[PDB]
Amino acid sequence: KPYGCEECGKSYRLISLLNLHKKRHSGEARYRCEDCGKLFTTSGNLKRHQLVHSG
Ligand SMILES: [Zn+2]
Ligand SMILES: [Zn+2]
Repeated sequence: KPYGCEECGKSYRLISLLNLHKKRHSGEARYRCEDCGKLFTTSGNLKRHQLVHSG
């Protein structure tokens, strides 16, 4: 199933593929939003984004 970037709209074959695509945009992919699966290199950037799901 085409796994595409919600952000830029490129579909990948694998999740890890798109995961590395998502990693590519931020350099590296550390944390993810435990809800929507957005990768943040900063847990605080993440946190603020986590708080929009529970804020
Ligand atoms: Zn992207
Ligand atoms: Zn999120």
